[PDB]
This record gives sequence, C-alpha cells and structure tokens, in this order.
Amino acid sequence: FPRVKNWEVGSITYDTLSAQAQQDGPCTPRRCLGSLVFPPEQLLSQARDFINQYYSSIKRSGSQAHEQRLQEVEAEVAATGTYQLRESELVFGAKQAWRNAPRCVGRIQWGKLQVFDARDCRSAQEMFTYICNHIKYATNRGNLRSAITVFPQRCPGRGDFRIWNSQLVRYAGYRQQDGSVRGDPANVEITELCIQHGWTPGNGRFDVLPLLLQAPDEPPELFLLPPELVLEVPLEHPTLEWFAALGLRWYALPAVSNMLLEIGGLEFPAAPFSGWYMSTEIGTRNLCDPHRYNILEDVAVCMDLDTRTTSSLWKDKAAVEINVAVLHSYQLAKVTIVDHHAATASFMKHLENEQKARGGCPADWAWIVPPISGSLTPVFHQEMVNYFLSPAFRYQPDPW
Amino acid sequence: FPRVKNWEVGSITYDTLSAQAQQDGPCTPRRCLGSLVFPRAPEQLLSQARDFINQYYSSIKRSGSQAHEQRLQEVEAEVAATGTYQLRESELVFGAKQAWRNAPRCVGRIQWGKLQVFDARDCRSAQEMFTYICNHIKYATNRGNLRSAITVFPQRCPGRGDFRIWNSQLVRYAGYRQQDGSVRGDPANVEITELCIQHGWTPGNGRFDVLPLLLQAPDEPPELFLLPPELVLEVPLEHPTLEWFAALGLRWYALPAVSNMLLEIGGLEFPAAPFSGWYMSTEIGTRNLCDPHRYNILEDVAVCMDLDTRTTSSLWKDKAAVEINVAVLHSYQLAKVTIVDHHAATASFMKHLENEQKARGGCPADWAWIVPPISGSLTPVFHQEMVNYFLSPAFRYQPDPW
Ligand code: HEM
Ligand code: HEM
Ligand SMILES: C[C@H](O)[C@H](O)[C@H]1CNc2nc(N)[nH]c(=O)c2N1
Ligand SMILES: C[C@H](O)[C@H](O)[C@H]1CNc2nc(N)[nH]c(=O)c2N1
Ligand SMILES: CNCC#Cc1cc(C)cc(N)n1
Ligand SMILES: CNCC#Cc1cc(C)cc(N)n1
Ligand SMILES: [Cl-]
Ligand SMILES: [Cl-]
Ligand SMILES: [Gd]
Ligand SMILES: [Gd]
Ligand SMILES: [Zn+2]
Repeated sequence: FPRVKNWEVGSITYDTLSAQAQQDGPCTPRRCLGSLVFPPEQLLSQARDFINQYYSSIKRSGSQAHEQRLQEVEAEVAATGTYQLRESELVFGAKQAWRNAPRCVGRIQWGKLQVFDARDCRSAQEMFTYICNHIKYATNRGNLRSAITVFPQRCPGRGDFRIWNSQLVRYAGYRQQDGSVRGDPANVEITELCIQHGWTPGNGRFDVLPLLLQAPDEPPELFLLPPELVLEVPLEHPTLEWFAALGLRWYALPAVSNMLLEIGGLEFPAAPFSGWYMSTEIGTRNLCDPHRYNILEDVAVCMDLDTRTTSSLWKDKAAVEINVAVLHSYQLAKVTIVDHHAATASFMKHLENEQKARGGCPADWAWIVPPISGSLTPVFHQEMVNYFLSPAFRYQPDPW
Repeated sequence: FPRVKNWEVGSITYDTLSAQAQQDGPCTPRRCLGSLVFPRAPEQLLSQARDFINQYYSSIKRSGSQAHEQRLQEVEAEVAATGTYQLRESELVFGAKQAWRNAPRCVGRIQWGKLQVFDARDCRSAQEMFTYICNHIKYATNRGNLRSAITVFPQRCPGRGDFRIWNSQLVRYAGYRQQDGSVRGDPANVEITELCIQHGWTPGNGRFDVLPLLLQAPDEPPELFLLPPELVLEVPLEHPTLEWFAALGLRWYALPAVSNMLLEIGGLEFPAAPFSGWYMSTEIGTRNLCDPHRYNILEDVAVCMDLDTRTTSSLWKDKAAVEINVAVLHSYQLAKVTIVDHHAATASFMKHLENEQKARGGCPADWAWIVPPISGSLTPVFHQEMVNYFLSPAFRYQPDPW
C-alpha cells in the first residue's frame, strides 16, 4: 500500500483505497504521464458492484432489499439488455462520481448535491427547459447551490442526448480581419458552430453564446438563453479605480456540460453539473492565460509597472491584483466564490475525512495545486495518489 | 510513443526517448505516484558499462569504430579480472554532463553542456577531501559570477567503504531547538546540526550560522571541518522600496551545492560528487523563506506590509510572497551574485525541451518540480505536458550514512 507523506507536518498515511481501482490510467513503470490532460453482458459486473456500494453505504449488506435489488437488475438486463437505476441510486451515484473526481479541489462539498432527474426527457425543447430550471436553481440569485441534471441513459442502436457547448455559459470567439480573435479564444470553434446554425453574431468581447442542444438522431437546435437568467459580475478593483473601465466581466455559474456520467455501467452523455467558482479559475486561467483573454500586460501598463524586465515580477504583481478584483467583485455582487487558500485548506480537511471513511482519496496533484501561489497552499506539500474509481465523470469525444 | 501537447501554442511531439528508459519509477497502470518526493553481479555491471560506452562513442561521432570495440572488450576484461573498471578522464566529463542533462527535476538544464568537472578520484583522505571541496567552492563562487562545477571523488569499490559528505549541501544554516519548542535557524537542518555538535562542533545561536562539514573517508568516522568565513559568499536581503525589510536581518548564501546525491555512470557509483550551479530566486524567496516548516516569514512580512491578514481573500499571502521574491532578486543583483528569476528560467527551459526534441526525441521532466512554486500558470512550463522517466548517467538519491 502506497506510503503518502505530508511534508509540512511530517505525517504519514497509506492509501488502501487505491487497491479498488478500475480503469487503468496512462502511467507505466517505464514513464509517468500524470501531467497529460486527455491521457455485451459485461454491463452486469459493473451493475452488481455499484449496487453493492449503495447498500453498504446505507449499512445494508446482508439484508433483504440488497438481496432483492440484485435480482431485478439481473432480470432487467436479461429481459431488456440494460436497466434503470432506482432514484436514490442515481442520487447516490451522482454524489460518488463527484467524490471520486481526482481533479476537483472542492469535494469537501460532495455530500451536498441537488439531483434533477431528466431521465424521461423527450426533445431538445425539453432539454432547454431542464437546463433553464437547473441554471435558475443553481444560480439562486447568487447564493449558488451545487446541482446536476441527469438526462436519459444512452441506449444501443439509437441516438445520443448531448449538449454541444463545453459549459452552459461561454463567451463568443470571433475571428477577425487579421485571423485573430475578439472575445474568448477557447470557444472559437463552438462560436463558429453557432454562427453556422442560424445565430446572428455580435461584435462584443463578452457575448453569451447560444446553446446547441441535440435530441437523439436529430440535428442540434439553437436555443438563446434568457439574459435575466445569466447572472454576470462586472469586474472592478477595490482600490484601482481604473480597473472597472477595462470593461471586464465574468459569469456566475460554472456548469460543465460536456462530460459523461457513468454509474453502475450506465453512461449518461448529457448530465451537466455545476457548483461555484474558485477565484483563480477566472482571475488566473481565464483572464491571464496567453491563449485565453491574455489581459496580463494591459493591467500592468495601467498599474505603471516596469514591463521591460522579467525580474521586476510585474507579471506576478498584475496577476495578484486581477485575482483581488475577481474576489472583490463577486463578493460585492453577493455571488458565492471561494479563494484558493480557503479552497485548498478545505480540501486538506476532505483528504483527512476520506482517510478515515474510505482509507484514501484519488487526487491529481497538478490540478489540485492552484495556478498561483502553489507552495503557499497546504496541498503543495501533500503527496497524492491518482487513480480511477467508479462511479465517475469521464471525458468523451465531440459529437461531430 | 507518448504524445506530448503544449496547451499554450498547440504544438505536439512524441517522446521516443522514453522508450529507452532502462530503470523503473513508481507509477503503475493502476495508480500514478508522480507527486511523491522519495518513491524508492558482473552481468549487469557489464550491460550498464556497455551502454554508457556506446553513449560516449556516439557523442564523439566514432560509433562502430576501432577505438569503440577496443574499449568495450577492454571494459569486459577489466570486469572479468577485477569485478569493476575505471573511467577514462574524458568519459568522466561526458558522464557528468549527461547526468545533469538527464535530471528530470532540474529546470536549469539549458546550461547542461557548460560544466566544470574536477577529477578528485585520486583523493586519499578526509583532509585532502576538504581541500578539494574548498577549491570547488572558490572556483564556483568566482566572487559572485557563479560557474557550474562538480567535483568527483573516488568511486564505490569492493573492499573499502565510501567517501561521503554527510551534509546535504556544502552551505547550510544551523537549526537549533529553542527553550520552548521552536527552532532557531533553518528547521530543515536540525538533524545535521545535532550530528555536528555530537562530533564536537561548538554551536552558535544565530539564525544564519554556516554549518561545518562532516567528511567521511572510507572505513573512517566522519571528521569535522570548518569553512573559512571568507570562502562562503553571502547576500544580505533588502527590499528596493520597503526599507524596513533590511531590519529583518535575513541573509542567504550565493552557492547552491548539493553534496548528498549519488552520481552513477556506466554502472559505476560515485557516492560523493558534489555539484553546484546558481540559484533560481523562488528556491530562496518562496520555499526557503516562506514554507511553514522553513523560515516561515510570510505572516511577519505581511503585517509589516500593512496587509489585512485576518482574511484569506485579501490575498495577503500572495502579495507578501511576491515582495519577498522581489527582495531576493534585487539583493542578489545589488550584490552582483548570479541569479535567475522563474520567468527567465522557465523560458529557457522551454528552449531546452526544443533543443532536446531535435537531439534525442524527448526530455525527461518532472512537471511538479519544473513548474515554479509561485505564478505557475504565468510561466510557459505550466502549459507544457511532460514525460518523467529515468535515464543513465544520473544523479540519484541515497540513504543517509548514519
Ligand atoms: C461547489 C464548489 C466547487 C468548487 C469550488 C470546485 C472546484 C473545481 C476546480 C477549481 C476544478 C478545476 C477545473 C479546471 O481547472 O478547469 C474542478 C474540476 C472538476 N470538478 Fe469541481 N468544484 C465544485 C463543485 C463540483 C461539483 C458539484 C461537481 C460535480 C457534480 C464537480 C466536478 C468536477 C469535475 C469532474 C472536475 C474535473 C473537470 C475536468 O476534468 O475538466 N465539482 N472543480
Ligand atoms: C546553473 C544553474 C542551475 C539552475 C538555475 C538550476 C535550477 C534547479 C532548481 C530550481 C531545482 C529544484 C531544487 C529544489 O526545488 O529543491 C534543481 C534541481 C536539480 N538540479 Fe539544477 N540548477 C542549476 C544547475 C545544476 C547543475 C550544475 C547540476 C548538476 C551537475 C544540477 C542538477 C540538479 C539536480 C540533480 C536536481 C534535483 C535535486 C533534488 O531532486 O533534490 N543543476 N535545479
Ligand atoms: C500541461 C498541464 O498538465 C496542463 O496545463 C494542466 C496543469 N494543471 C491544471 N490544473 C487545472 N486545475 N486545470 C488545468 O487546466 C490544468 N492544466
Ligand atoms: C509533495 C510534493 O511533491 C512536494 O512538496 C514537491 C512538489 N514539487 C516540488 N518542486 C520542487 N522544485 N521542489 C520541491 O521541493 C517540490 N516539492
Ligand atoms: C474546463 N473546466 C471548467 C470548470 C469547472 C468547474 C466546474 C465545477 C462544477 C466547479 C468549478 N469550480 N469549476
Ligand atoms: C533540495 N535540493 C536543494 C537544491 C538545489 C539546487 C541545486 C543546484 C545545483 C542548483 C539550484 N538552483 N538548486
Ligand atoms: Cl471556467
Ligand atoms: Cl536551497
Ligand atoms: Gd496614469
Ligand atoms: Gd518606501
Ligand atoms: Zn505517474
């Protein structure tokens, strides 16, 4: 069992939970690949295993309904080639997928998740109304609440439910008279899929893209989001009066709409989940990545920093203030947000809870460590073990 | 072969060099352990030696020549007769350079060709060992214009014990346990400090007392050796605009010289081969001064900066650490002591990966060690996927000799 040390304190644990791993990862004894981003009847074995998880979690191994529920899935597959999850199981499976996500630093919250069941969804027009319920529920006038909406489980020989945008809220990416991009360059492609399918393109750096929702074996359909429902936060700095004039904004709800939820062998290619932001996601990655909004130099000129030499650490000063402006703005607007120090400190608490309950925790070091001030947070000093448990959120190819 | 993406540009390469990794690391297909600090007969000596010699004769563009099979047969016959063999001097120099080249946790490998190799394999005692080490420090420091060097002491051989430098670096500050429970000085060095005192060193009681060296000759107890103060170049720390910063009384030394690692070349083992370069400012500013278990000055600096420390979202920790780094850089520049900031170092590491892709089809790299401990995604290495693996020649960790 892997020895795991915390170098701040000196304490040692052993990950016994690693023993239960399922889908082999990308690493071999020859070379480590942990820094890479995107590295019939067998349906029964994963179903048995998930049901066993459910019942031991509610202290129900060696019991009647446990014995009993094993047969129904047995019978359901035999008769139909698949099965339906009991509503409580879909609830328990969604939380466990969240809990097992190695790249999520906010899993201290995993037990509080609202599960919208859209398994009887029927059309793209129906998807949109579920999506719109979710958003308004999750947003909650800025007091954000974790939530996932679960669309029907994919079935053999018949189409898929899929959301085409990577998130429920994404800003446009327009290409210009010189090839380059006005707006968010992360979404250049889906902006061009949208302009294609009827959308009248704007000219702004912060235009909420229209959704593309896909009924099975039908082409995607454009849906505009009602602007009253897309809560957004204008960015301003508590003491840098000019920062507001840069016209920067970000949206309130982080809602990932391109990952595939897998519970007990069943695959849900449409299952958007949402929480609230950690401030470095907006202030550091989305605003300061060279291939995202790349605002770093503009803020530095405004601060009258010396940008002629790297050793003035003007990049570091400008980045810290951009993060300050994000935190201050969301707090002033009363939108739930958490800083990287509070977030990582809560995750160290999660790791400890998980050690007592399950004997370990799959964590991906490069993703848990924040992208500014790494070693100032306690996770930097924490050794971690990465591996795959089910149920899980998985990546999936693009439906085109 | 593993596909490697740069997420800032879109570039894509394939690490073919990884195929040739002829030792195992800690990960399996079940689980990745890449974030752990310390994961870990003539036939095998021969095949390591054979492979290194092939490397050497490739580097001199004489692969498959008279000299080449000459040396191979020669090395086997020397193993057959003696159970080991000796490196020629130019083989030693190529072997130390490749070891630096192959080191996955080193961000400064752009410089890997520029290395001064001191051959101390004739060294015969701890006293001579000390004289060689003083000469290393003198040459490498070069009055502040630092030069990369390594001194190689006699290899491990059967029948005799190893030379060892008990100290983890040639320059280290003492760490004394206080009246209460606190450490005065550097808490990373409580153990080596206790060993020196137990071996008769007379301790000080400052926060920056340079430690003596504990030098072990084969089959010999370690011997204490004081470093002449004018040999250890130090830098008082001041901040260019925060004039109260100088009153903290903080110092760091110029020369980073790791002295406890094992150099392995062609199957042969050199347990004493100290190497030195020059510092990247985050090692001092962020890690050494701001780690909670090191000097731990962050809160004190932030209170002095009049930052609001009662709440994390004011980002006082981040603000105060950026200024401690500014101070480190400005102080070394003022003092005319070589130093590189994490923006310049990561930028030149990106050229190294480029040069190495062309030369060898890859480059072993430990992402979590290459990405600096502040401003990670502000540097380009954050956005570069990397493949960690073990190539020989190599610097390797070894157990403490006590
Ligand atoms: C409630 C507050 C939450 C916070 C502060 C949080 C924080 C984060 C952060 C910072 C990331 C890194 C994403 C990136 O860098 O692109 C992440 C990833 C992730 N989160 Fe969370 N999260 C929260 C809730 C949730 C919920 C409710 C779910 C699912 C039900 C979830 C599932 C995931 C998954 C699957 C990833 C991996 C994303 C990927 O691989 O691209 N998180 N989280
Ligand atoms: C000349 C400028 C150099 C720079 C800027 C540099 C930079 C660095 C840095 C920042 C680290 C991480 C240290 C830590 O976090 O503890 C490192 C590690 C390392 N470097 Fe370099 N280095 C230089 C020269 C050298 C030389 C001359 C050698 C050997 C010939 C070398 C071999 C290594 C090794 C073996 C490690 C890993 C040590 C460990 O894992 O504890 N470096 N380097
Ligand atoms: C190449 C590297 O693995 C990649 O840029 C990763 C590093 N760590 C990350 N961590 C998080 N949370 N999100 C990311 O997008 C990344 N990017
Ligand atoms: C646990 C974790 O791996 C550990 O704190 C590592 C992280 N990355 C590092 N990177 C460097 N360069 N130096 C270090 O000491 C560490 N420490
Ligand atoms: C490309 N990753 C975007 C993202 C994200 C994300 C998702 C959730 C649920 C919370 C959070 N804080 N962030
Ligand atoms: C715990 N490793 C300490 C270290 C180090 C180091 C070593 C060298 C040669 C250069 C450098 N810049 N840093
Ligand atoms: Cl985002
Ligand atoms: Cl150091
Ligand atoms: Gd001005
Ligand atoms: Gd001043
Ligand atoms: Zn790995």
